[PDB]
Amino acid sequence: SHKEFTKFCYEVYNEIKISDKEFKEKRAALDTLRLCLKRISPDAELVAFGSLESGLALKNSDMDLCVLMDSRVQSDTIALQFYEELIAEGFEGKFLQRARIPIIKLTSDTKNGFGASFQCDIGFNNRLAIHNTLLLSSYTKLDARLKPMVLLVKHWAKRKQINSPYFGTLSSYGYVLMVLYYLIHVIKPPVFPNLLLSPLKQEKIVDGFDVGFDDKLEDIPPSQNYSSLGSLLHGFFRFYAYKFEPREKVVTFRRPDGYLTKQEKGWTRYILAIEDPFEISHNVGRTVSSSGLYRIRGEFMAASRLLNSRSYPIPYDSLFEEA
Ligand SMILES: Nc1nc2c(ncn2[C@@H]2O[C@H](COP(=O)(O)OP(=O)(O)OP(=O)(O)O)[C@@H](O)[C@H]2O)c(=O)[nH]1
Ligand SMILES: [Mg+2]
Repeated sequence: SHKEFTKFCYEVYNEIKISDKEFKEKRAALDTLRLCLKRISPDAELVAFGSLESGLALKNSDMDLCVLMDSRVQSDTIALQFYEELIAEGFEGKFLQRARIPIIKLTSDTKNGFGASFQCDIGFNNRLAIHNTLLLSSYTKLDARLKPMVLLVKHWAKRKQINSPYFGTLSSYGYVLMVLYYLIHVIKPPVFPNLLLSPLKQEKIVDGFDVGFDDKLEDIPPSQNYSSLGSLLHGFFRFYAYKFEPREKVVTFRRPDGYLTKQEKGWTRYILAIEDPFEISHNVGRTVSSSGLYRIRGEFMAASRLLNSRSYPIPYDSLFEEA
């Protein structure tokens, strides 16, 4: 069945998704930050990537921006100028540089009225993140069930304290890939095809990596999987609870059958292995510790048990209760 659970899922979905109102304030915030960039560099562009761009944002969403420019112009100099304009415009934040990568972290806004806790990260020529976001955007457009599924999983993972990359668990991006991987390579019939392995896929190389995938989305047949949202979620919790073998396997988008061992990859951290679809050298689950993985797995199991439970009524609410 899953009829009541599905109904419940859409109810929570409508409560947790970014309201149209907040979306518009974030968009106005973007226009403001672009005006400040025009004052410093007329030829640079400021693009949004990540969850706001792909439509996978919860309420109180952070903003992820990227500055594009001529590669022959050094990003640290324009970054510092952009930072000084932002301070002068009444934004508060930090300017930092890990290795050769400059980053601005905006933490507040004191004048333009976008919040006392306005959070916004700004990178420089982070072209790979843009492409990651193009991929997720295209899937989101491809099946309407992806968006609610992702948000519910994100919301679940926050409530269970298993969404902390700094404390031994997994990033939200990591959970998006686990979902997508399930929808492409596990569920039968598949919900989505692998756009990177499409025969129609055209190679496009950016910063050393191949970011090509099939984006002629209107030519793709709709899914032959008719599962309800509730059923997809249960399938997803079931798979990572009982079927997926984190000790030996890699979540991957580069194999026709989704099979990849850690040994082929040389991934002896790699407690949990998720191969970024484009940046294949990057293990998205590298933040996941031993105890972190134990808790992630246990929560997957507990979510399965709950949806499989025989005691009626099933306390669906306890899926989003704090651990
Ligand atoms: N977190 C994360 N993001 C990456 C990574 N590599 C590229 N990115 C890009 O950076 C974006 C950061 O998005 P997140 O902050 O993880 O997603 P989010 O919805 O804002 O996270 P929450 O607000 O906690 O729900 C992703 O959407 C990717 O496009 C990575 O290794 N980890
Ligand atoms: Mg983010």
